[PDB]
Amino acid sequence: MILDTDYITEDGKPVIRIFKKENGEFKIEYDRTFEPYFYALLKDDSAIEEVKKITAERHGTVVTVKRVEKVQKKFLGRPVEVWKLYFTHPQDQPAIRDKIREHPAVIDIYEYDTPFAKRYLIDKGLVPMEGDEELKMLAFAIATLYHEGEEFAEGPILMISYADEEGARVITWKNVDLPYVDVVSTEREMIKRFLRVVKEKDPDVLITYNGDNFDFAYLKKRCEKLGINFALGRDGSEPKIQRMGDRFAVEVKGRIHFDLYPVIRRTINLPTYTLEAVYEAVFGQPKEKVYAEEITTAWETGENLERVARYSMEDAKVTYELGKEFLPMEAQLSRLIGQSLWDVSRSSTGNLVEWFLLRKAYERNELAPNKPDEKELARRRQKYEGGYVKEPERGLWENIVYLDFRSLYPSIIITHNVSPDTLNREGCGEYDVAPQVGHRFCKDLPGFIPSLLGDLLEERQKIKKKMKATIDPIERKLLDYRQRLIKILANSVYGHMGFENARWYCKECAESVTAWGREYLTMTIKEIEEKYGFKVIYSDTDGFFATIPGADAETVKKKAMEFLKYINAKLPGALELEYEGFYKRGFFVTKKKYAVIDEEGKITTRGLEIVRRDWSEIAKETQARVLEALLKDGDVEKAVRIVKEVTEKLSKYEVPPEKLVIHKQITRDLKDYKATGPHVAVAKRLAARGVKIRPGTVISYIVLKGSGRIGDRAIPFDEFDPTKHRYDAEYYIEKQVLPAVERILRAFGYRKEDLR
DNA sequence: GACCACGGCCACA
DNA sequence: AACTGTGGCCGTGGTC
Ligand SMILES: [Mg+2]
Ligand SMILES: [Mg+2]
Repeated sequence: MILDTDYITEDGKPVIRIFKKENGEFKIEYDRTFEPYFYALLKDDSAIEEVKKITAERHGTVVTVKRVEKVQKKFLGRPVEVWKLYFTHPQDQPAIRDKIREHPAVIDIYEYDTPFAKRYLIDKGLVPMEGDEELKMLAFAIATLYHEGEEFAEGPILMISYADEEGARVITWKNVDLPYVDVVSTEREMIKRFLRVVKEKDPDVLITYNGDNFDFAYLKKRCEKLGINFALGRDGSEPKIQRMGDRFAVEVKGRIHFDLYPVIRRTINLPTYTLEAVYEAVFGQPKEKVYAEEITTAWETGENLERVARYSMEDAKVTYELGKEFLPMEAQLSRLIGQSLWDVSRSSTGNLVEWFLLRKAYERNELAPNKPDEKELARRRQKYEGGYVKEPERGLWENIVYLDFRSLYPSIIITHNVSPDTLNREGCGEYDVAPQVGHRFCKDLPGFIPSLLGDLLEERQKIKKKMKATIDPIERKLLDYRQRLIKILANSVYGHMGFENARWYCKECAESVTAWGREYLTMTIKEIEEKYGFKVIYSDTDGFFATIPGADAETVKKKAMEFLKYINAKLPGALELEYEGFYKRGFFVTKKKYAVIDEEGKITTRGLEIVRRDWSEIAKETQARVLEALLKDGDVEKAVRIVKEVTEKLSKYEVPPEKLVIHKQITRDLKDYKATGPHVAVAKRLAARGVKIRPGTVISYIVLKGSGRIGDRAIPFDEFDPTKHRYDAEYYIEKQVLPAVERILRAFGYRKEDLR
């Protein structure tokens, strides 16, 4: 199994290293034959002898063009005559590439910014994280003595905790009577203990939580102070820091540094993303938090150090459990993209797509288009139309069905050969025209993108058959992971075509897919209403809720499957409407805001305040109890009782302040904000106090009793004292609880005045 | 000063 | 999952 690849420099020549895991042993493969290269397009092939001799400087060393080679490749379906430029070292490219482009005899250069180690995986056709081998893992966390106002890593690291299959342990340099604590003389010997432990276990994966921005940075500062060779790498190297935009990421050569924070933040939606909140949301168990003000006091006074050691032990223990949950999914995603788990776990969906396309474009001799320049990106700022959004028939409905399409946009791309290499191609025989936009796509040859989506969805169906026959839950869970990720990948390729900074950007291909989706959707809602007498209540892009007015439950499920047979014979090719599920009742408030309940009792809410993080828990809890009384029993009397009970408890200040916290995220620097809302007002006051507010910080404020602007009365929930503070019960009643529940109860004539 | 567009956030698919 | 795109909603300051 391939873990990752990089390259070292031996006598000036590049040597690819392939970190592998075979037969339960860590191996390293060396390759001294791979040569860096990028392509160039010239006005006249005679200029190759002039373009052979451009030189540039690098580290005071003149860079040369090693050799040239003529090749025929496919640039958007069309064969082109492109020249291949070879170089001695990868870093020779960024020094000479701009001078080659500025040569008058050239038109453009292609595939010049591709990293060497990633280029090796693509050209050699190697796929990481492939195989049956099991990886040995180890999570770790640290604890530091924190004082305000001091520099970063000014205080020493007090405890280092690690956890794996054998359990969790804590290394510390003060005596603590606990069975999992290993005591040490000093901090330096505490650190040196951790290196020896990591070296002995020899883990393939090191699991952290926000270790890209803190743990490795803190250990790096201390190791330089105490003169420690932090040789965590399998080759004796030290942790390497890479820049990830406004942040950093840490590498450990030979191993995989799996930071859970970027993986968890994108795979889950929570109000706060503290390690305690993530653990309780995933495993349903409370994890106790001990703040740095408690760590420092307990350490400097030497009192109650077991309570802090238990927090350190649990940190690494829950980090290991979260690691075993999110890594198999991300490992299969790495096998699909064809890149290392380190890069995949920290990359945007767009970059993952361009990695998949670049690997696929290499297998088909397809020259990759370059990233758009500044001026081209300006011409790509035109907005196109999305999917059909029907204004829902407001109110409560009974006995309904939802019928969706099986992968709407990938099916449209496959069926109609939607691709930038097929758009308006002169001289074909079979054309397909898109509605409204009128774009034509040749079909004599399968397009580049429809071939990939066709190959992907074919594999996905093959995986599902292999999945249901698999007996061991392990591969069944992994096959389920792969067949899942394939669906998201195929749908993500469509969005790539509409992205301004995409290599395979095609606005015409994008809007044509949405135009076809609107046609096929509006036709089925028209067929199901005129032929079978259904009533489409709500529709969004690729599905709709419908029923026959005043019909019986089995009669709905009967004629619904009749309509499915009729519409699937009329749908062309890969397009397919399917039966998703039946639900007894369902309330529809507005666009992208509804809630249904099946015959089993499970309620699925969409878009309502229940699923939003910027709403108080008291308002989300009340709206849920109201929906449970209606969707399950239809007892509107129980719902109006619930609301009046909550408001009275709020009016008497008897509701816990924890349920009244509002969580809003900061997205930019506080100077960029042109409108200062409540969560920005409290953040600016905080920054004046000294605390750093970073883009992405989650603010948790509470509104206090008073008058005027809300921002002038909102304090962070850190500073709320029940003996000293009283929240604005008037605000939470009339601006949170009542507005949220009244949108539903207004369907029964109940006004907010009747809800108090 | 009631009325309103509007940043700003997050959600649906 | 969500770069593509479509919407609901609120606290806030601008308006005449
Ligand atoms: Mg290129
Ligand atoms: Mg890398």
